[PDB]
Amino acid sequence: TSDEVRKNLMDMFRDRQAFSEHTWKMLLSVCRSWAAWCKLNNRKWFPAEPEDVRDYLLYLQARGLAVKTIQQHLGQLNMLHRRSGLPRPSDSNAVSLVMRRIRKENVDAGERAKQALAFERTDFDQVRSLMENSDRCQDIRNLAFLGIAYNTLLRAAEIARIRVKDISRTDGGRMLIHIGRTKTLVSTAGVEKALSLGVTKLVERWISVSGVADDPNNYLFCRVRKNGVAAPSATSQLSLSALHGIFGATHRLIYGAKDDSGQRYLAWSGHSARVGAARDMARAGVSIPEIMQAGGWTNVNIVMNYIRNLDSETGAMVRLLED
Amino acid sequence: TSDEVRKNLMDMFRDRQAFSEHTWKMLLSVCRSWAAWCKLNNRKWFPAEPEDVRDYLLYLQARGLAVKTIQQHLGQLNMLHRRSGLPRPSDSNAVSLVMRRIRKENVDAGERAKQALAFERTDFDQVRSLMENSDRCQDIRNLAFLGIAYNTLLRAAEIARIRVKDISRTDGGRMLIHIGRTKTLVSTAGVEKALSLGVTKLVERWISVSGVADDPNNYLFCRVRKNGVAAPSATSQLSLSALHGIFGATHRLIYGAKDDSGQRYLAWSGHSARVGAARDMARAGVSIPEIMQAGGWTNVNIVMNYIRTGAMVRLLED
Amino acid sequence: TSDEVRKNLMDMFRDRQAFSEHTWKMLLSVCRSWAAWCKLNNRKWFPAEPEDVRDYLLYLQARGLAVKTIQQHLGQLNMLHRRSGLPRPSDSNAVSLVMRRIRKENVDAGERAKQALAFERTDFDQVRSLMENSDRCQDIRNLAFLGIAYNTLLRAAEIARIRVKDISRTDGGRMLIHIGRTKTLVSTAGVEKALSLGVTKLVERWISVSGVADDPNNYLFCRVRKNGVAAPSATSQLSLSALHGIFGATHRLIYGAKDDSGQRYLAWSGHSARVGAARDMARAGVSIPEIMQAGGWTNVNIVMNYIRNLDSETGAMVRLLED
Amino acid sequence: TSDEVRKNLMDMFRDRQAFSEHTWKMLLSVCRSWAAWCKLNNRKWFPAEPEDVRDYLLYLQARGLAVKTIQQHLGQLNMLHRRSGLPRPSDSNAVSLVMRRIRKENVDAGERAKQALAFERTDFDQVRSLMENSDRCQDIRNLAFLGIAYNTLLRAAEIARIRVKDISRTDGGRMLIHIGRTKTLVSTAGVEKALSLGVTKLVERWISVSGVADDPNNYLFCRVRKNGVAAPSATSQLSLSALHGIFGATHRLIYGAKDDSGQRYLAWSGHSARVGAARDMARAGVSIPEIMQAGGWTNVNIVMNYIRTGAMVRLLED
DNA sequence: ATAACTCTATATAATGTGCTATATAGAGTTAT
DNA sequence: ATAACTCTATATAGCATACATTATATAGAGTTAT
DNA sequence: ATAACTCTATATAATGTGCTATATAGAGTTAT
DNA sequence: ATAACTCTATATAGCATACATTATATAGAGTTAT
Repeated sequence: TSDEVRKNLMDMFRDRQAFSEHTWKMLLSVCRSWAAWCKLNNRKWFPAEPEDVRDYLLYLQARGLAVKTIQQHLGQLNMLHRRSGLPRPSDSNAVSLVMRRIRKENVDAGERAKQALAFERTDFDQVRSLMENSDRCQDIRNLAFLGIAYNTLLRAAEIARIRVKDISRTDGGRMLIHIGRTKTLVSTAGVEKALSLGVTKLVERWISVSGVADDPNNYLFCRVRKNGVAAPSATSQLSLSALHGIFGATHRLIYGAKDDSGQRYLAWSGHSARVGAARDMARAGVSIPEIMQAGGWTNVNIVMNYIRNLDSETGAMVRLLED
Repeated sequence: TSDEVRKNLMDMFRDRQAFSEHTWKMLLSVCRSWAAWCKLNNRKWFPAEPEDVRDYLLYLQARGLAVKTIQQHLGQLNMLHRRSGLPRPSDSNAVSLVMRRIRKENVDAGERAKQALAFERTDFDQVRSLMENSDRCQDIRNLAFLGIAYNTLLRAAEIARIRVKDISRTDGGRMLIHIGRTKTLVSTAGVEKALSLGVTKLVERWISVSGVADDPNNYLFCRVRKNGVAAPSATSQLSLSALHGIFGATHRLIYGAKDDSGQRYLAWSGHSARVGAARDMARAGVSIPEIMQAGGWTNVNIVMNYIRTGAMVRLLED
Repeated sequence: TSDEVRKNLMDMFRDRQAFSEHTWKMLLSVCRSWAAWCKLNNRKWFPAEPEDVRDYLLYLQARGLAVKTIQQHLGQLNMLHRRSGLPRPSDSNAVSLVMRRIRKENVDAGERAKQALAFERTDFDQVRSLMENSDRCQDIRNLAFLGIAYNTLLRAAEIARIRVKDISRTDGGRMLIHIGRTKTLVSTAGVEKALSLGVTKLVERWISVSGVADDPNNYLFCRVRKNGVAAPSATSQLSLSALHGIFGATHRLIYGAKDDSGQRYLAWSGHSARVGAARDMARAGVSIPEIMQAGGWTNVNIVMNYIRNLDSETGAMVRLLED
Repeated sequence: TSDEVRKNLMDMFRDRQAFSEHTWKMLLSVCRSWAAWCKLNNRKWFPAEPEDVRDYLLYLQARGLAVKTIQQHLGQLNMLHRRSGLPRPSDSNAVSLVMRRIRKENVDAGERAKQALAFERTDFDQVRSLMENSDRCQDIRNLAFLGIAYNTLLRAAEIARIRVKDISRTDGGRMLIHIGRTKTLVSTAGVEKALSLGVTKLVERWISVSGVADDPNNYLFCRVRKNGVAAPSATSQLSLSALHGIFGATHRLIYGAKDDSGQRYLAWSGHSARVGAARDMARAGVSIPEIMQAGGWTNVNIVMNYIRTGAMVRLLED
């Protein structure tokens, strides 16, 4: 079915906007890896043979990769074949059995899904107690950022996407922000966010120095060069990669040099403040709805994963036992 | 074989009644639209060719239609085919992928599935405070309808199906409405919707002045002519466009005539009370399970967007 | 596949205790009906042809039978074929479509599932206010019955199955009864039931007159002949059919002669007292667990169908509206 | 072909690890029992003949085995076959129907699936009031185990899998136990079970006197010898028969030696605390949803029989 | 002449069984 | 030269559409008892 | 010699993805 | 003769196992550091 398959991949290329760029990136990434392994192991990479895919999955595990990562591989390989008319590796008894086995084997060696390191009020006040005083342009900007981040629980991409026009001024000069936190359709279109007398002051400065207010198609956050000189733009926002940096560079300021070699959530990442505001909100007995919403989350099983080591969430059994 | 297909479809038309009348209306509406696009481009309408279907869908999207209508067209084309015993247009990559792309391209340019303007307690109470005083038959009917809509959360289509024989009472004197079929259920079990003492009265007055109780099998709701005379029927229902107009009329009453925009949902509509009651209940702190039994829902997902605090500014301001 | 089918039905006959006698009865009943219709309509009854089964289902509906009844037919026909190696009528597009259609059509003409006519406290006191005084042996017995029935919510079959040994004597001479209300395995084995100072007195008499206490392998309830003379037995209980009669004969005493011609729950049936005690228990805000259990019910959707026209159960919306 | 079958099964043995070790133990235990019955009656053990399988099942039932064991045999025989790529013995009327008949015949003669004797709060409190005072290592271990069992509702198999590295604290100073795999779940997500301040102490004392914290990857629980010396290990777990004996020993302590009957559940067992805690929670009025999060259950059915009032005598006595 | 529909069309939003018992009218059975 | 990014590519955590109907939304054109 | 296991066996009870983003170390890019 | 059933057969309301594992229950036989 070479002509069938040819037609299929042309279909795939013609309507490639059917998937997100990130999806294609991961697809490409898995194929390069699978292909490179087939080459090294003398195997045909396309179509993929059950037995070869199985050996690979084990090679992935022996590489000490996580279950969820091995899934992404299988997943990408399955889609490739499903999208080129060939049988999916998953629908093979040897790949179904081995994934199952590897899954069980890994969870039984302590495979732990990780999450972001909480950036809670305790850290906000702390970093605040360390920078509200500096005249450093990148220090005032970075303070605003973690101010917005923490206050609003907005996704990093949403903080970047922001523009000066998107900012209002409420009760006692408080601030508000017309946003958009939904990959649309049956959801919301936007949401509007408000600040506190605290982070409203922090941002004020950013505005004051950045001088960004000058061209309102401008974005609130912009790069700040080594001379401590900002650089507005209405056509370019700060890279997610940078926002992640403000978080990491900040953990370092307080905790210093990368830690316990090995990686993954060693410092605060872009989701830390959301993971942080959540617990705090839960720690003041707020509401899961007030929260779930407060962060735009739609299907709770995640928020809960965040507030799980908290005493509020201990469980009916501990309640009973402490009569 | 073209022979089963002639049969499979003939077999479908034989028991058309297994499907909503509105399912047929859309199937034929779609086939019409499609066959017309095929006739224009010199293409075979059936069986559909994946590439033809894909050009059609892109044509729709170019016509500026909603992602939801475009999907409606595809789903009808998929039912025709599948129930024919053939393979679904969606069964091919050209179609599968193009759809995703149209959605993605549309919803990444804004587009959102809208929802009706909410009709909540405050709205009810205001309309009632004004209409309560009318001795007009239309007014008494409309008010009773608006109360049931909001009280029960029933869909218009379902309220129009209420026959007099369907009402009963709790011992407390509250009206009970038996509900057979619904968008989400068709059983001899059905539901029993309880009205408030206030809404029960509103209904009682409507029955009284209308005479719909003359025949138990008469529909609860009917037309009332310019001379104020009702027009009860056991065979014909008050029309779906009528039930819709009660909602826009009422809204016209309080806020006046609607925009020149030609947009949808500029006033209340058949779904307004369902959406609004849904959240009045959220606000009231009702339990999602309860909010669910209200709107007869069986999952917990529409409930969810119908109502998407200052919790953080409060935590920060100490 | 005549030899295959022959083998299949021999299988069916060999292990026929695989199903309850009632099941076989209904099977036999449906086949007789289906067969008689095929004869009258010149059709082969076995195997059943989609088109013929479909015509039948419609004939069933035009007979004005209920949806649930038509299901029982299809159901029995499906099992026959499934249990003789032939295709099930259900797996045919014409029988799937027509059942669906007939279902919808019937629910849209007012097809109402019925249930038992409640035998609530109000009726107990009433009938009690009318018989506690009679010296009639069948009147004292019948009073005990509705006493047990109502108090315990036991299934009719359970009341019949009772034996004198199965009765104890608690706080202030109250009575108790070791029962069994489960078609076993992962359930209970028995349950023990207690009476009130009321129905404990009522039953006492039964015991006194019936003279049943004389041979404890005896059953509490026994037949009472026209001379008003009881007849004990340790090997024969009162027929469910009789117990149903005590209920019906009783409604008549209060409401007289069968009613509104047409049938189904016109008087109290064997389930009336359970349907009755339930609402009463719910009307005193008892508990669904206290109840569901009180009647042995395991999966709530039914108890609720019983307490649905009650003001307690009105719904969050009426609560809100009455602020 | 006999050729796929040789492969399908070879393929299963290759990745035996996809299944619980206990799944293999039973598969082989069953095949043993079956093959032995086949050898005795001059029958082919594989592939199984429906009629042979049916005689086997009736043989088991004649041996007086439980409906549940008989089903275990059939289910193992069905897995062998199905995972072989062949048809299941259960796939034939002879087998399907005989099973139903054995159940029906058995459960209509009494037979009930038993459940462990309950170990509730009162039982915990009593055992603790007595054992609390022991300075003995065994006693300190057993008490800490019994507390976790009851607190967490975890299965023994799962508690035996707790490694020191797995414990953490709430800020309140309560022990948190991370739970990877369970009878009902195998994910890198797993659960975090919180102990009470009281049970945390009990655990702390056990860790302290045992030295299991010498190696984070050491299992929480281990053997303690006659001389009171523990025996921590990162490779070997305290045995399932040991965990079971803690329960019977404890019970022996309070009520003395068990009947001569040879029946099951005459004393507490690995499941006792799960059953009892389950109902302590019912009594306490806990919410089934909550009772569910307790015992990690995802449906709502076992919860239900673990605890099967005088409501009517109260309504009647006025 | 018109209020108040109804109809028709396209456009778009919203949502989720198989075995056993029970009810009941009828026919049959016994003892009074 | 580097601070301060922006990109790349991979590891992994975190969602969200697709199916198959069934209904609503609403303007326009026709209907009928006044 | 033995307490306190462990093992082995049969017997029996109990229960429930595919696409997109994010994290992060690295390599590349500009302006200071 | 009938009251008082018991059976039959059908209409219909009301449940509850089967799948495929994965675990527990527990006695007996062996193990090892004391």
